[PDB]
Amino acid sequence: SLRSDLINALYDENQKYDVCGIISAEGKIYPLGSDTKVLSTIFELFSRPIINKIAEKHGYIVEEPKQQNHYPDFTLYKPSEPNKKIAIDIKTTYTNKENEKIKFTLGGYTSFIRNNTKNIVYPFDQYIAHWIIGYVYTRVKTYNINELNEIPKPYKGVKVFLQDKWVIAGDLAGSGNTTNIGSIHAHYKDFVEGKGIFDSEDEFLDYWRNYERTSQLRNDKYNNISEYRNWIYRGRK
Amino acid sequence: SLRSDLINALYDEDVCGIISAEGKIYPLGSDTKVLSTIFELFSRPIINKIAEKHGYIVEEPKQQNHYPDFTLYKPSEPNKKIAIDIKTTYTNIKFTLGGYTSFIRNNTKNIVYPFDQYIAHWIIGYVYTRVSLKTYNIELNEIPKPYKGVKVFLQDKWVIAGDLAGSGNTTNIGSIHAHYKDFVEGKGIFDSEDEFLDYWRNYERTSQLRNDKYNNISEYRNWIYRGRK
DNA sequence: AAAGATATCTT
DNA sequence: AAAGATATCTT
Ligand SMILES: [Ca+2]
Ligand SMILES: [Ca+2]
Repeated sequence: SLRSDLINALYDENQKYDVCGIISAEGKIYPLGSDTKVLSTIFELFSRPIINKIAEKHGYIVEEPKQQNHYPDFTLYKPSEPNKKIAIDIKTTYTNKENEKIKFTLGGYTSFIRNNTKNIVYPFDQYIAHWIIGYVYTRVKTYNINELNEIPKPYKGVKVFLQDKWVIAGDLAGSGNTTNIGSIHAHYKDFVEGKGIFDSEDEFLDYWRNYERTSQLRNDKYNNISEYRNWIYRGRK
Repeated sequence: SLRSDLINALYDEDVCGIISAEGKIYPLGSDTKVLSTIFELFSRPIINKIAEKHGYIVEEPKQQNHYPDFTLYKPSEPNKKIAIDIKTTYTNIKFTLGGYTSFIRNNTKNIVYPFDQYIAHWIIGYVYTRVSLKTYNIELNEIPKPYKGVKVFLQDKWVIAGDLAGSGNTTNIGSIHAHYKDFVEGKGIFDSEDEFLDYWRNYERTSQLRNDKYNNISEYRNWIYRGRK
């Protein structure tokens, strides 16, 4: 499948290469800082050619957002079937020590999942899968080409997984003012395996479509999956 | 001085990719998210070089949502610290200049050292003009750059601050909306840093609230006449 | 505009 | 946890 091939190619590339700096055309190399804003940019850039290669191998077109502030990082589709599009989005978080619990912010809950054309490259309904490539890294002068192995890398270990967004979605927000879905707070294994909390993608969608932006508003409705299932039991009242 | 040396070093000092230790190069994306990361990484060695030359220790933040990107100080003068923060935008200008509800209202909020320890707050602002999914080999000249040209300036934060917010839910100060030249020259709107700070320390978050207080510099000045009521 | 998206972190 | 910072762009 595209999905096993992509997984395999990402896992592989991640093991065979370590990014250590940005290079100028004149050949000066600048090292990397160890902030997730640097590492998410790097990981996104490192992934693009792999997605592209595996996509070509299966006849999919890859499109990236033309405008900024649009989901997804990559839309793949076969020209023959334009309405069965796949959304791939890259997410990153850090760990201080391998094997700690991690969590991701999984995108806004008030944009495309509530309004089919808000902040998304194609209408939401044209997508049949939303995959998350998640990167987890353990956080840890200019140089010349002759020094590539000498530059200190700003991370100790990097792990990557591909999983469906609904599968790893949690029931608490990942951010307040920017209203993001929070993922499960779990070990890396759990993301790989897909040990989430929702039973279907329909349940995930109904929960985040009806989630209220503040706890004073949520106090009356639901604040987690068990209160949501009770709320549903009783007739959404 | 440190400031003229840094400005000279920045003007004096073109990135086309990230490189792996194995020598494969991955090209650069087009979003400002990519380029803000690149211009910060580009400036760190410059800043550190100049700083060293003038006897200043440079410190980056440990926590990821703290200001500033670089704190510079002589260990002999620790309440004469300098804040340098890198800001980026594109042209096919205005900058967002940081929150107005964190350290300017609360001395230790989201800042590496207490706000009172800093004697200057410089902005290095990069402006790039907007214009591959293959990897390259150490082919550098064949790699497409995602930008057509880049300009940089160093200026004091108060001189280029505007009077309209630069963002809504993340409550940022907006700069003057001006030509590159005006930022270089420092053709701002506030009379002093004292006025810049009092305007932003009392700026209300929404238009509702603002409509009974002030929305721009003329209205703030009239609010001062009124007795800050 | 002014308001709210894009992504992730900190307490 | 919930809420609000970090940076910048879009409508
Ligand atoms: Ca994305
Ligand atoms: Ca900064």
